[PDB]
Amino acid sequence: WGHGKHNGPEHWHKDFPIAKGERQSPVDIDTHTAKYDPSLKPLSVSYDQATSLRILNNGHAFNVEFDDSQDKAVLKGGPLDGTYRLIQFHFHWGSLDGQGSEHTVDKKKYAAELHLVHWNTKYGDFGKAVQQPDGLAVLGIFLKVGSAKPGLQKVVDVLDSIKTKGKSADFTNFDPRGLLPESLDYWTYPGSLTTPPLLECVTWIVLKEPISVSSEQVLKFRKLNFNGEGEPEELMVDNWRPAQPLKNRQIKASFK
Ligand SMILES: [Zn+2]
Repeated sequence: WGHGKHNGPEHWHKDFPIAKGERQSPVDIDTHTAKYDPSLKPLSVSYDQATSLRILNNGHAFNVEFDDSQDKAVLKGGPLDGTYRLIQFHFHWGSLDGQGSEHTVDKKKYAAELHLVHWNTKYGDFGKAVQQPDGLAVLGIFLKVGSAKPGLQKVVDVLDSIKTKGKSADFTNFDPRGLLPESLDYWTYPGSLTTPPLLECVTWIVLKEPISVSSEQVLKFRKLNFNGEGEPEELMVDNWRPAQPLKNRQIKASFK
């Protein structure tokens, strides 16, 4: 599977039947229908001990991996029960600035969408957590083109060394706090991973406030390849999945 014309999101239902499940993601967020739920606690992000380790091109995106052998970079509160550890973050972007994000707000598409993935510690490891309705907590942040994001530059500068699928590079001492927006107001709903196996084990937390990156910054995301060092060059762009039916789910907002 992939995002191409012949193995794209439209073909996934064949290998992964859950593609047509009840709590698939992403979805379009209707700001006027989402309900304000006063009982939501504020989000608690603790990334001061976060230990980044590696960045790799897995042929679908590039992941920054963190040491999740301990409670050093966690997410808590909000609609979450328990502690979730940060294991990795990656992005989804388009071939053009008018698209790229997975989630949409009132049908508006952003240039890209950042995903910070955490798993519920009560389940021992990531592998067991993705098998639970409440095993993962993904923090979604939209990116719009404008002013450059200083804290993201360390990432774009190394993209040259993991151009092709399979490549990885040491990536230590990266502070994920630099990617967060000023505010933490969010929308939340139960969903799934946006790429196969597409398991419905995620509690989505989408931040209302997007962050700004420069045209030159997102531009370097597009110079990556889906192919391995051998195959013909296939630029890595539009690796996002289209909105899925909300079905019988409700989107909660932590603000009004
Ligand atoms: Zn993602």
